[PDB]
Amino acid sequence: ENFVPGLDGVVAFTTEIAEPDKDGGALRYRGVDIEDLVSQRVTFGDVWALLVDGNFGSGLPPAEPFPLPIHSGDVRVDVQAGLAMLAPIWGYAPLLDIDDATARQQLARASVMALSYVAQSARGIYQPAVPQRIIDESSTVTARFMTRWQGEPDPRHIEAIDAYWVSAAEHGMNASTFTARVIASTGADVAAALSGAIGAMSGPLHGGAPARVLPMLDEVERAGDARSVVKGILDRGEKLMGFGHRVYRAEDPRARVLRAAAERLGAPRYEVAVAVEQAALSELRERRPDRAIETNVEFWAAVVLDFARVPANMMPAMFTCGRTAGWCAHILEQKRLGKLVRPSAIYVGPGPRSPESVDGWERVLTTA
Amino acid sequence: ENFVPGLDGVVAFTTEIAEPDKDGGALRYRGVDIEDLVSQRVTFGDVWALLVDGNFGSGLPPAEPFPLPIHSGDVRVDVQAGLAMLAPIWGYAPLLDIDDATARQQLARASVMALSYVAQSARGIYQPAVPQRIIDESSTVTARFMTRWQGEPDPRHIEAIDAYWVSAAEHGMNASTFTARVIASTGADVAAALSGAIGAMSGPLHGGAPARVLPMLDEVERAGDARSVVKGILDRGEKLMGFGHRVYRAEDPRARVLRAAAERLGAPRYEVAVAVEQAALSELRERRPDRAIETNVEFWAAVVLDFARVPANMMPAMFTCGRTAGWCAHILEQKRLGKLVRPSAIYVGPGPRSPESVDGWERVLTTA
Repeated sequence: ENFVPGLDGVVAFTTEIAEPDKDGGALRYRGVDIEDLVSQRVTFGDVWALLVDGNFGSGLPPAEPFPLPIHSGDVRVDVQAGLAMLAPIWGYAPLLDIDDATARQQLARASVMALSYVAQSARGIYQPAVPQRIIDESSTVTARFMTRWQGEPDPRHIEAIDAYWVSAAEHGMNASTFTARVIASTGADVAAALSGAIGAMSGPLHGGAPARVLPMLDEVERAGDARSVVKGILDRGEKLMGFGHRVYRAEDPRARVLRAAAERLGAPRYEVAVAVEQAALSELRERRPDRAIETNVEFWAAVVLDFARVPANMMPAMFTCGRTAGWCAHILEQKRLGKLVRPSAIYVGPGPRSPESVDGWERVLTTA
Repeated sequence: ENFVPGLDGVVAFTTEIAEPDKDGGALRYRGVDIEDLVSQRVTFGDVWALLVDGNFGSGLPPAEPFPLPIHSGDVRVDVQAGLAMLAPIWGYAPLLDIDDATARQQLARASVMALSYVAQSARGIYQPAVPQRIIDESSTVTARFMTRWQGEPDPRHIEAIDAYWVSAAEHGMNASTFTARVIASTGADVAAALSGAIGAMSGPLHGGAPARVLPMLDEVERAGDARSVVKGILDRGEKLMGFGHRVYRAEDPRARVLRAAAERLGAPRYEVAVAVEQAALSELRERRPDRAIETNVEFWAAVVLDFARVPANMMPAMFTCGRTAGWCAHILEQKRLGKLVRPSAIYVGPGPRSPESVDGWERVLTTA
């Protein structure tokens, strides 16, 4: 009794990093609203520094040249493995043996190299790399990532990614952030903790499937037939991509800034995407008025990411790129805390028995 | 108030896998004492199957040929990265999309390939690989590991590893086991969860340093001068390697079976190691009789591992090899549970402010 498996609602830490007000419909990084950051066009490197350091003192340095050595065919796997291999070649010591400033420099160096590995993996092995002198023509971390990936970077496409990365940078104690904090609490080096957090984010229960709303949006060709299409999908017993039970008590403020960014940047799908949003919401609240139904953040993430020419198989990696900022801030906070996380379990399995009583002992005898 | 950071003493799961009785000085895998397993010479592959399945039905299959592709200079890094890259090439789906029997087959295939990667990495790149036809002359997982690593396998050295691996296979909800369960609870593939657990085990707070007791044991050349040496180390203000506050209410039963195994196998250091054990214990209980002082399991682990010709830099990887059995059983149990672990945090950071109030806004202005 008094037991719900899964630590649901158990307080494990106190953080000073970010506060997601579920009741007030707000998300603030160190007290600053994400809407202020996105509208005022603050780039990812500065939001990374604000979350990790607590102010706008010193941003994010550019990535050094380092051709990706892993080509597994899965962008996630490439960066999970390539990050772990940074510790030997760069001489990363365990967190126990370094001071706070050294951990911050190591976290910044590994974060920006993750973005470089993602861009190289997405560009693919069947293409020559983009020369370093062209990459160096840009001055922001986000612009260099786009140049390294696509060659010529469309400036309006870069602003879409900076909007998306800033709104996905940090969102509390998600499972992949919890994993990074657990690995860091054992004293391991920063690369081992980042690498494990990527493994957690790879799980399909980490969020939504932005790529799945694009085929629906492709069926609707004008704002007028948005109601008719939503009629058909709901009548065929299928599900509506991008809508469900509310996560925030009203709406996710992250869906707000992504939609506003799509309008401000003049994304072609905006007109049709707004029409599908109101069509889907009017229907779902009509067929089942008992549930609080809202637009999920995955819906407007698909519009912003697709407008920036990000393919479907690459959309999960673009979320991981942004979340490195939250991961690094929690790793640095876990280091200063200095307390190993170590929960408990309760045994309910079989009582004491002899090996001969177990089924299969005969095989152990015949073989051994 | 009512808050101790780190989930200390919080119950997160109920397991049927193993019960470490801290008060009774016992460790049982599915109800079977580890002393019965070690003395009756039950090999690692069968203990792996007992922990994962719950009986001696079907053991562990041999590893397929697969030259290690990672050569980072750190055995841990090689296996952490090489495990994650198994998912694309072998077509591992997420845990959500497969049934229980398929996850068990995937876990067995990845476990035995971890052991093969450890053996290849330890043997090193400056040596030609051991032919597959020689490896196939052995019939157990533990013997093949030793053949792949050292060429000729000493049978008494193989029994030392089977004794050590069985006693290190599983020990409750350690941080690296907790990490594997958290990654698995997101629905990720089994290779991603094993890879992250290795990152947690790499942290120096995961256990002891077996390699550190060997230099002390090398100073003592006969049983007689063990008291004199322990006198010197304690008088120079240094620490005694392998002894400290008790973990089990009496002694770790794992230290029991390791010491008994060292005696039964006739390890040359046994005579001197027993003499140092009683010398160190008699002193520590004499200088501070207020503390319950016991022999740590790292002490007899060093004797067993060194007797099997395992170098110091390789001793951490030999612990990870054994713990794969506990990792796989908890991953399979977490899958059947079907509940994402997702704890909570409490914000205590700065309240709502405007971006211009933050220190460093001026830099953001001059640059942007």
